[PDB]
Amino acid sequence: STHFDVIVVGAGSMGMAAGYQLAKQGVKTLLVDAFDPPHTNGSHHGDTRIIRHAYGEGREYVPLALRSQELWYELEKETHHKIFTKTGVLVFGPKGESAFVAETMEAAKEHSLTVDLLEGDEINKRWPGITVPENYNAIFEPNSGVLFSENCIRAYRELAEARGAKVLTHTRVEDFDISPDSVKIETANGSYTADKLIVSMGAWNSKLLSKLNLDIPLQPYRQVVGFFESDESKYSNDIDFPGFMVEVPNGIYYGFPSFGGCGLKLGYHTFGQKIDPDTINREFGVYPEDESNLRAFLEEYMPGANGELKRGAVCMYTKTLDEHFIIDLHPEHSNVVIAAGFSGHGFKFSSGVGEVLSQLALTGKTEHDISIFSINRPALKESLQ
Ligand SMILES: *Cc1cc2c(cc1C)nc1c(=O)[nH]c(=O)nc-1n2C[C@H](O)[C@H](O)[C@H](O)COP(=O)(O)OP(=O)(O)OC[C@H]1O[C@@H](n2cnc3c(N)ncnc32)[C@H](O)[C@@H]1O
Ligand SMILES: O=C(O)c1ccco1
Ligand SMILES: O=C(O)c1ccco1
Ligand SMILES: [Cl-]
Repeated sequence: STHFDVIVVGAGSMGMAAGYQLAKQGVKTLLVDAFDPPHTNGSHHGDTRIIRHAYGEGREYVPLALRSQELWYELEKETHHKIFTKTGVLVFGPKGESAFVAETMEAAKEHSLTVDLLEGDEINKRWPGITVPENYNAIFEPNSGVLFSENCIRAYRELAEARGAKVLTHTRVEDFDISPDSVKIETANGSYTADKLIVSMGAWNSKLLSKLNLDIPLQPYRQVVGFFESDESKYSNDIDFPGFMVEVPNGIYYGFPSFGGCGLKLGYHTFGQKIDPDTINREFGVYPEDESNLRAFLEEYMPGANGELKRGAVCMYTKTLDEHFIIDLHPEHSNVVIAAGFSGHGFKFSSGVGEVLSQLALTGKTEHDISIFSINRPALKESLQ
């Protein structure tokens, strides 16, 4: 018997940030999650996430990255949980052979971002522990870094709840009923109604958006990361080893310096198993490539960070065909907002996306330029049932 102003379905990276933005404004909000965020069944665990500003996926993401960075610094001031460490982010690849490195460089120039350009042995000399061929070049962004993602979600949740937001946990939304003047969700624990709906179900958007009459190609991928015993005199955040995202002939890899001796963390970005979020095997090591694809990179490029595997994690990316996000109103329902398809690179923007989703839910518009995330764009291949 409790109506809400806004209901957020999926209180993860995007939904919890939206919940915080709504609650801060006195908007009566209900967030419903299938688990209890932060958790290890979605796309936000594994402890850390890179935030970059010079953006290799496209210079058009820069304003949102800069606003998100500002919001993360604000969050750091509002909570006792650790939010951000300014490790800097190193991007490298073979000279003239990486579109990712080239666009990162162009984005930095176009937006006057502070970066260092170096190549070959200059890279190996600046950061003991990295061994790249002499024909590699790099761009280092000193002022970007690493986010503690589970801490971010935990902090937004605590702040939102303190302002009155309600979070209904361990409750899966199974269906939606949308009318011109209201929205309704159905769950085994009861049905709830509101004036507006934000849908941010992560990998499950690939299975449940059909309940909103949407047909959009979305593919969930199983993406693992491993933490390795490393030479702390080289790979520790305390000696300024950077976060990194790099392109080599067989793909893109990313990693993090060892924090408090946890070991260097590495992931392989361009390969993952196609999976379903309800049947994915979340145990690290069940496929031999989980660990072998990581050591193939380490033994060649960061040889002193290739010791015993200390910890592994299994997480999911949800890709669109063009690998750009979907942030927009439902084409048939202005009272429904969709946040989907973050394609393995959305966490850094979650603070800014929370702001955008709040604006879309409350006003049907946003001050942010989100045209490239349109649900009606040709490359997405969206349609109705
Ligand atoms: C997995 C991964 C992702 C990743 C990364 C490394 C790995 C291994 N590294 C990144 C990085 O360094 N920098 C960055 O910017 N992004 C990086 N990513 C991607 C990023 O983590 C994802 O893009 C982001 O987390 C996506 O957020 P989203 O909010 O879409 O997904 P979520 O956090 O999983 O939250 C979804 C929530 O919805 C709930 N849910 C699902 N179904 C239901 C139903 N039916 N009812 C209610 N709730 C539902 C989930 O339980 C979850 O909490
Ligand atoms: O394989 C993919 O990456 C995919 C399929 C549909 C959307 O993305
Ligand atoms: O910055 C990103 O988007 C990232 C780093 C590692 C994986 O994704
Ligand atoms: Cl994703």
